[PDB]
Amino acid sequence: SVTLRLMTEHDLAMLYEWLNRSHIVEWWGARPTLADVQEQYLPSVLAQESVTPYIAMLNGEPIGYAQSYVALGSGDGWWEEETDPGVRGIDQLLANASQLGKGLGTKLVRALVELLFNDPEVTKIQTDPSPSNLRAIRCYEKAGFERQGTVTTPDGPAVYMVQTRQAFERTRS
Ligand SMILES: CC(C)(COP(=O)(O)OP(=O)(O)OC[C@H]1O[C@@H](n2cnc3c(N)ncnc32)[C@H](O)[C@@H]1OP(=O)(O)O)[C@@H](O)C(=O)NCCC(=O)NCCS
Repeated sequence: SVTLRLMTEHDLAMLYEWLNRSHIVEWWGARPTLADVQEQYLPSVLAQESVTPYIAMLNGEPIGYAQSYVALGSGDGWWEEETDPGVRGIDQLLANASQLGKGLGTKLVRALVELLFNDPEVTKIQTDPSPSNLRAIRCYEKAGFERQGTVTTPDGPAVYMVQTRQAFERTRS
């Protein structure tokens, strides 16, 4: 089973290594220096953009990184049409290339979705994989997200996917 813990400052050097692995570099929104990671992913810095970092754990070992964010609190250009403060967005990665395509990502996303719905004010979860990122799209579908359509983001077009609280209630059983 995959669990999630808050990321700390002590995880930054580890995250730096992960973010420079080829399987991560090709998708993650490119090759950050250690200083880049320390300056941008420090939990208190991410907090300023309403972003919460997590480390995914499996059998006592860190296996991935995830982020949740309040869409309404995102930076300029991001989710500019949003009006609901209950909307959360997610992003995630698996650290080890050998562990890709084995269902661990789906387990990670499911764990993150459950955590977020334990915030009573949360109404809906969104994700924004790029159209080219078909593996991520299928992962989110397996985790209970539904493709809505194409949206323009500051990083380019994305396949906008959502999972509502009601949908989670009906499938969690
Ligand atoms: C996205 C990510 C977290 C998904 O985790 P994962 O464990 O690899 O995904 P899962 O094994 O749970 O599911 C992958 C699904 O995608 C499918 N798939 C893989 N490549 C595909 C492709 N090119 N086209 C269509 N489907 C594809 C697999 O068949 C599998 O579905 P299945 O169970 O029906 O066979 C992981 O691949 C990852 O960290 N990728 C690199 C970073 C990244 O892309 N981050 C997300 C950015 S939005």
